[PDB]
Amino acid sequence: DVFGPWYLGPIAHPAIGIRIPEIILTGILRAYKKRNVAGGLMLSFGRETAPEWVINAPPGKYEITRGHTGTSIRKYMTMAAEAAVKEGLVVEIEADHLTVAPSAAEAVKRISGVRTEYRMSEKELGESLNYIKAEIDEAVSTGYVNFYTIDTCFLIDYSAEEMSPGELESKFSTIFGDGAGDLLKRYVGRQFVYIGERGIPYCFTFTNEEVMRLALKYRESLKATKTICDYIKSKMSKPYGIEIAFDETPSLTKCKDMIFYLRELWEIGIKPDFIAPNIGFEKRKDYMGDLKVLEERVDKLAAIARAFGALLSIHSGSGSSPYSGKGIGTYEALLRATGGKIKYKISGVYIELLFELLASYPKGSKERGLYEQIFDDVYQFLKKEVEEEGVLASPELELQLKRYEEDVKNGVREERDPRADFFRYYSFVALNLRDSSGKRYLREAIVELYEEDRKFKERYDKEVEALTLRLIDGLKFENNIINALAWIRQF
Repeated sequence: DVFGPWYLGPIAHPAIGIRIPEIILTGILRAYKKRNVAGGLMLSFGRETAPEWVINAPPGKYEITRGHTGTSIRKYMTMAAEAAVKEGLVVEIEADHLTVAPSAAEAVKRISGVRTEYRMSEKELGESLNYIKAEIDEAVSTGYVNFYTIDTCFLIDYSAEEMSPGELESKFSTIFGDGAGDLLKRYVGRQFVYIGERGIPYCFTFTNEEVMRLALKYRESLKATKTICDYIKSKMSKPYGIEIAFDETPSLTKCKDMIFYLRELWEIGIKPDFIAPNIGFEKRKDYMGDLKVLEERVDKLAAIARAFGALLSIHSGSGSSPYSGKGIGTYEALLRATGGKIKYKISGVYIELLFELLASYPKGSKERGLYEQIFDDVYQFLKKEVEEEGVLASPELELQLKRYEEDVKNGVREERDPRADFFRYYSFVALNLRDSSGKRYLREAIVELYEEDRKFKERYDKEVEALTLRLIDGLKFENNIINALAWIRQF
């Protein structure tokens, strides 16, 4: 009998963030069990979660954004694994977004519409890598981690695209030396053909200049990915897979970039199970583009990933609301483009669901009181961050704050509207705000509400399950366990 944490391989499945595992696991696992789904359970290593020593640190040691959920790597992995064992379910315990970054605040700005063009020093790279190793050590020590997503997008060198031919050629020769001709031969003068679900074969060719630019653009990303992957390999006594996070970039992923990235990974001995392109999905929003162009682009990118034994992994999966999925027609286009062979990720939407549920209670009730406390404390914390130029401060946040103030002043929006932009984007700090004795008072009060109030527990579990079911049914993950079992059987 196969149950508990298993590495599932390159097979279609949902993978779901569990920011407060105490209150979210029941409804997710109900849905997984009901639709005979093998699903992932995760938190992002650069933002949502952190090692115990970060989580348990005194107030102010670490930026609010680092492990902002209050949930350690040991905690989510252990609770998820042991919950799955108890339900007799197969799950994948995933370490999402192992992120090279100078800070969690920067990694957050990156997905909240905030331009920073920060550039990392060599010391920062070193400490970022050592933080990632420490995160990995904690995951490994649980005995339950099956899968890792690597995010080195911060290291992409966009200057390579603009270098003059003279500079390009000179830099290329210098760094690649006697390997230069070999690297060019992998690509130049070859017709690459990838056939997508539609049956359309797509042709790609490469010039020398293109390969030179791609090579310089991605060299540091590739090296760090190698270093991270080697360390994971040194520590893991069970099988695992790798996902490449390629999605937190300023523009859409280009087909040639992905062909090149996957192939260069393969040359150094790395075969990801999944790759996560930027296809124009944005956090906290339904898909805002042409569905036909979306389908065309995903059909191409999936064809390419397929030839490297990988599936697409779709990040920023949640939409404008807990009930909106990712927009009408969006799932269908993805399904046609991938034939259902797809990984799909959601996480923050469950807390947005929580807060809006609390907000829908009447003033006078303790649930609504809790909501109002959350919203007020978040608002005042962010105000203070802008005034004191704290780590989350930016003109974008300042504007959103003003816009909520004037919206209320002009009776366009109601006070404490959970749909206010600043709140949708930054409500997450609620779970890491601390009281005078160093406790995450808001995260604790949420958990107490859930654990001691049966009516609230029941209603949240029902909403959590329902949300998970909308995803599962929308993306046809029902019975996906079959292919997972077919992967596991080969070992």
